[PDB]
Amino acid sequence: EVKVNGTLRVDQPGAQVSRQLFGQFAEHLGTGIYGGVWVGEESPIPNTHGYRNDVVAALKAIAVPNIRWPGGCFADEYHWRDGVGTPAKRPIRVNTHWGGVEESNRFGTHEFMDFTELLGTQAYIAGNVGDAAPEEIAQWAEYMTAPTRSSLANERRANGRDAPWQVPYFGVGNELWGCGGNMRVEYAADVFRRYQTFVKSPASQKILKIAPGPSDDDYHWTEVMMREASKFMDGLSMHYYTIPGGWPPRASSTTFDEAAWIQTLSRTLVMDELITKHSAIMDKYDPAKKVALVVDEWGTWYAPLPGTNPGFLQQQNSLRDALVASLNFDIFSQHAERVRMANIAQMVNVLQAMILTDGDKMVLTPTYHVFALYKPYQDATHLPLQLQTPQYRHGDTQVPAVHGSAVKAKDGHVYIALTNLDASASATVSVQVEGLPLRAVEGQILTAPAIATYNTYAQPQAVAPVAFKGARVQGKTVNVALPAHSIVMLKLQ
Amino acid sequence: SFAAEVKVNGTLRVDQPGAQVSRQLFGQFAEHLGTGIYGGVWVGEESPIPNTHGYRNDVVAALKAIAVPNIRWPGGCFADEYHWRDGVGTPAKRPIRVNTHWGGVEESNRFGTHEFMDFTELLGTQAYIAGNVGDAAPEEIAQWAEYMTAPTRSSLANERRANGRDAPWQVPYFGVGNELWGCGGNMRVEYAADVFRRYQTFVKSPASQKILKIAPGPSDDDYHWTEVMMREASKFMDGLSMHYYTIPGGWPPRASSTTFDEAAWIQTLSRTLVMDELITKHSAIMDKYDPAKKVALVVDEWGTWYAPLPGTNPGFLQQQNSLRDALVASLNFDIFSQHAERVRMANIAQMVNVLQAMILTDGDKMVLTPTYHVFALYKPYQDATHLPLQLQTPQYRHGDTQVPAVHGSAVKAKDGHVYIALTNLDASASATVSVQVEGLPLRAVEGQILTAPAIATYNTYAQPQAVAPVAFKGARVQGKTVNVALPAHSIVMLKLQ
Amino acid sequence: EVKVNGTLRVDQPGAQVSRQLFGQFAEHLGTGIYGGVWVGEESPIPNTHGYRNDVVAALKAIAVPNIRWPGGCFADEYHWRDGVGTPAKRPIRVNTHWGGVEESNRFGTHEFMDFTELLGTQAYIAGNVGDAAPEEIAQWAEYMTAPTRSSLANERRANGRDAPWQVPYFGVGNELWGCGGNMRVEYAADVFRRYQTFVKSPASQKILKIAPGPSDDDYHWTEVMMREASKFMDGLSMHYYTIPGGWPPRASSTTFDEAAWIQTLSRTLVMDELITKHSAIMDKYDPAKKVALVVDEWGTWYAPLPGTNPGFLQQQNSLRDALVASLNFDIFSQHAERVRMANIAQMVNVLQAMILTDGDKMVLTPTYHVFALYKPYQDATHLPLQLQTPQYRHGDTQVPAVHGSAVKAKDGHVYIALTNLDASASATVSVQVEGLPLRAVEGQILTAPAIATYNTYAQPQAVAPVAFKGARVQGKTVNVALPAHSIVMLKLQ
Repeated sequence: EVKVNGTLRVDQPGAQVSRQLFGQFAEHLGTGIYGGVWVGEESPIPNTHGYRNDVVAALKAIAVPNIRWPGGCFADEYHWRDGVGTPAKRPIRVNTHWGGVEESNRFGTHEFMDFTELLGTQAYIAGNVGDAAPEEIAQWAEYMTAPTRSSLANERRANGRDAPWQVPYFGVGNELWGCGGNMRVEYAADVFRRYQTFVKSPASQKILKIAPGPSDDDYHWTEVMMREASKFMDGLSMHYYTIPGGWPPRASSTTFDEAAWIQTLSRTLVMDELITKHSAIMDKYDPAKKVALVVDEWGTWYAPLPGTNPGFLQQQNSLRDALVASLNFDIFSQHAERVRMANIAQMVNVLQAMILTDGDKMVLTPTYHVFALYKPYQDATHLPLQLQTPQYRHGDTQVPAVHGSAVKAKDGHVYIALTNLDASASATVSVQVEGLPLRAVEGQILTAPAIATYNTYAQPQAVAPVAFKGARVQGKTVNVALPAHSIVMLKLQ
Repeated sequence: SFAAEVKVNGTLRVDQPGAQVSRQLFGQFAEHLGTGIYGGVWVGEESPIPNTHGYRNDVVAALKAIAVPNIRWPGGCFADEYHWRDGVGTPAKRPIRVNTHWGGVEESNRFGTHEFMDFTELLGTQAYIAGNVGDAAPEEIAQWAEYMTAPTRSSLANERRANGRDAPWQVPYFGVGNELWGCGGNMRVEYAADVFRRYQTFVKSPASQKILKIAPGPSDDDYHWTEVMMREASKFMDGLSMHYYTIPGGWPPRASSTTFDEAAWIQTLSRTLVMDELITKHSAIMDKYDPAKKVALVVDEWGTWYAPLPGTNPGFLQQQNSLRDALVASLNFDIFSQHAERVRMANIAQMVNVLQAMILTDGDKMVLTPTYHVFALYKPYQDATHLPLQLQTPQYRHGDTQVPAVHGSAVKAKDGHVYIALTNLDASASATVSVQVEGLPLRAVEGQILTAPAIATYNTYAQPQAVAPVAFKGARVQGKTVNVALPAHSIVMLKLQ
Repeated sequence: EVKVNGTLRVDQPGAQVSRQLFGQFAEHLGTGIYGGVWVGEESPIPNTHGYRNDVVAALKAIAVPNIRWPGGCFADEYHWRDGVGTPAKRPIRVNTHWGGVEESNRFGTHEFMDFTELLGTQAYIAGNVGDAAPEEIAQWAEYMTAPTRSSLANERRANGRDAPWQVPYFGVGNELWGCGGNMRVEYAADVFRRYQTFVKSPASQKILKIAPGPSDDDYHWTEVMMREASKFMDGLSMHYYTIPGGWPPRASSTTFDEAAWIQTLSRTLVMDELITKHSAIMDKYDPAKKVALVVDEWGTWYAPLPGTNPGFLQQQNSLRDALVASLNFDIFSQHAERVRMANIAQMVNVLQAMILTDGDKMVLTPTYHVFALYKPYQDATHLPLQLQTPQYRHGDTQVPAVHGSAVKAKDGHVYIALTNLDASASATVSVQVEGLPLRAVEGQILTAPAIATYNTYAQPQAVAPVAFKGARVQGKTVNVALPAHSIVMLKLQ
């Protein structure tokens, strides 16, 4: 009864779908670092040099491409020197944005950078422009990357790291329109131009610089930043949260009806319009697309769970959140020439997390499983997938009934992702494949019995992928019986 | 010499109570300047000048007696170059700095954060802290606020504790830059608004107290400054500062504080009255962006500025304080109280030994100025209720200058009594003032008068009460009328039963 | 065949030709400081307290009027505190612009300032605006100049200097349009206004403040800086390099034909148009001419010599460079009412140097000899000299065949400088002198047998001044037989 037709053009390959679209984001916020990543060398939670083993293994298994640290709003007040040297001598600071709680600085530059090397991931460092003078980020970059025998390099060596680390991405201010200094873009562009000057790449590696970009539909911000500074940036950040009910976040993460379901998906899909319009502005100043659009905060933002400190942003992660992730990956992959990095907010225990921990307990969220399903998209080639779908309507809201994307992976196999956004109606999908003879199709499905299903320590697999039985090939057509509220990932052979 | 007596008629509407006249209109201002801090307030624990923890006792008692509501510190121009860490920790380890604006003399930093904040607690007054925006990065004021107010066991809070203060202090007002159009960085307002927006971001209130933020506002009639600061930043400020000095003869200040004729008298009063026009016009601009009046207009520098006294360091701004200065203060209090919905803070420049001071000291000697006595007379205005007082007054004219012959204001005080202030601006003519009182049955009136035999009279160590308030016998009640025989060059404060 | 007629008006004296037009510029760059000036107390190169003796003597002999230090691009990242205190405790920094090499900071504030006193020259200090807060330059000025017992003054005393030094000129940012923070002028004007506020003169001496001005023909920069900030500056800097072939610098400093000769002189003469047009803008906002135009970078910029580190800007210095210097001195002296300071880039071993060193070897360049010839111009009086000259043409380029200038010196004598720009043709110059009875004339000539002649350690006097015998007086006329490619300086009795 819901019928979806489409075309896959394997013969019209497009741009690389960057692995950096699967970036993570670990702010010093709530238990995102302390408990979520760092437990300390003396913890009875099994750990490697203080990093909990369960989280390390889980993040390695989805091949995290980069982690942005330490913020976020925290980064615009962070002083990197507070986080180096003997732990006993590091100052206790106040985390002003996120509960006004004490920050021990036990997890600092060496602990984060060595964590990235343990995962085999890239570091995306967020520098302080709002409350520091430019010399702070200049010295931080030298400390981390200098191969010479300068005082800062020698101080890194004294602190136990002989060789430079790689710092491939460096954010030059975070949310400058808000928590980073309430700046008009005219002022922020001047500040960016100045502060970026003093972050210099040594001969031995290139540090790419990400300029502070718009929130939501702030097109004026993009216009000015690009007009004034496009020659001085390697990327421009944009931020868009999916916030059912609007700001401030009051929607339940655990308990919701179909109206809240469709509203959430409707809001998340706005990402496509935002990327389109911000990209078009970037094209006016940067037609060769040298500057990446960097979506370095996205995801859902709900009411805090009952009983939790609201400054710690703890929320559950349901099937709804899985669909949010699949729809955003689809959208990013459709804009792959310009959108070359993204970072979901946030990695562990905060906002739309991969993982929830509580002492030695750990659970993988439905969102984690979507990152796992879409692993073949990492550094794949975009393929055009054009779907002819009816709308799913509930009350005064409508969204596409089915959404999807496709790639040719580095192993040479074609993958098709499909999502059925309808809370109760299945769909029959028929995709005509051009440019590749088919014999077979294998797949996995992520769904659950109810839209509001989430994983817990006691029921860790309520939402988890299983083998999918509803895909078949006939002639040049892939036919899919796609259940309500589900995501499938199909591999053609 | 002689001038004929004048008639003034007026109406007092006790039945039309208006806005609260904030006690913060009586704010003081103690910059690190000349002997305003060193000698004027701080003598050190080992001084032979009688002192409590290094604060001279005589000044403490005098300031307590006028119920100082807040003190702004440490500037002024000094604040835009001050580094708060220079003023904390063991005194011998604090650096000696240079007071660049005010004589280029050494600043010992012996009077720093702890000494000022503990002084405010000794007086029972509020701290109005002036933060450095001009020559510091924003992290300095951010850390300063944490040091002073954090209740947690952060390193900065523990440093405050190490330096002898366990509990946080209260920091109810925080200035985010001082005179940014001038000594704070010669900024165009368009740039200052961006800088203010940025620096204010990082001054955060802990959960335990609210720190109000005062934005750097206009000098004199710089309406463009108010327009841009309000247009660009009104949502980020609790107050906007304005500055207006009374400078007879204009800048640079060359008029004598001790010796003057009637032309200089009326010129000074004419110039001081311009405050009303400035407040009116700056308020109207603020109304366009902030019609609910959430942002206070903060007059945080006002008062007279004269030539320095002969033989003094001109960078120390030492001037005498005469009957003329008393009238300047009474006229300004009248004006502020007429604008009480918007003007909710003011700070006279400056508290001890500097500009229009409350107190002058010289070693163990201390004298209370005529201006001090006006703060004392107007104490009942603190947190009082404004009452409309309309006066129909002739002009006082001398040469090509004219001012109202009589000026005044009224309140209903928290003690429940109605008070009426009247000032006769005429250097030689007495006035008969007849006030029709509505909404209050009249039984009795008493009062005090501040005057002197000559306009150019001031207080000295040798003649400490040449200008000082005494019982006033020239008010009478009849029916619904208060009749006042108001001498030339005088201020009266009347209390109705 | 080439005949030039002129008129000298000794009876119409003009403005003072400031000695500061002969300023030098010593950036921390290559071997300009380390090797070129500072060898260290432990060096076998003969030295006085670490300053090499040969360079000290040579610079004293041309009466250097001021030296600008320490940059240049280096100055916008320099932290003065790194260069004071016990040498063992000073941090090693990175010279990011000029090879990414280590900077020991052994040559710091005391070493530079005591060097200026040894030479009897003035210090022109270049302050950090780009990457520092304003408190740094404020404290630096106090450290150097405070006569009080402030902590900064006491620290100078502890470091071995009891009395203040004189700091007569202070640059408030360097190249803010580029290496100093990539600032548009509207932002730079706001930054200058703010930072200059906090550089204060003590009662005991006046510190003049130089505002960051235009590169080349950036008239918009001059317009905005003067419109917004002329009341806060004692001088406005301008920069103009003579770069044959254009940016990036690829022309040989050693080997060139007549086309490259005339192209270089044509490019250097553009200085006159730039000064004219920048001066006219300054006149609109500063009609009294209170603000000096300060040419604090000029000179030739060539390809780096073979085998050298390209970040050290090492080039040779030929007869062509001598004529560049004489033409620039002529031009500056014609604009002496407004142009009151200039600094050639750079003093030793860098760009159009006075001196080249290599270990204990030292050579004086052709450019040095032009500074020597023009010594009588120091604090002289400008005299109007009108020359009617044919053009020198080679291919599609033309320049005046002869160029010159004249002064009445403080020694009471009139001096006339003439340059023959032609690579091969001599000129006959006839100057009618008004307002001075003529008795005799003598002079010196700087030339060489070939245009591409330069000085080396093996041939240190290939280009050096000798007595000139080709001037004679007849009636009221000075007649000069002026050789091809030559500079003469004539002294009238």
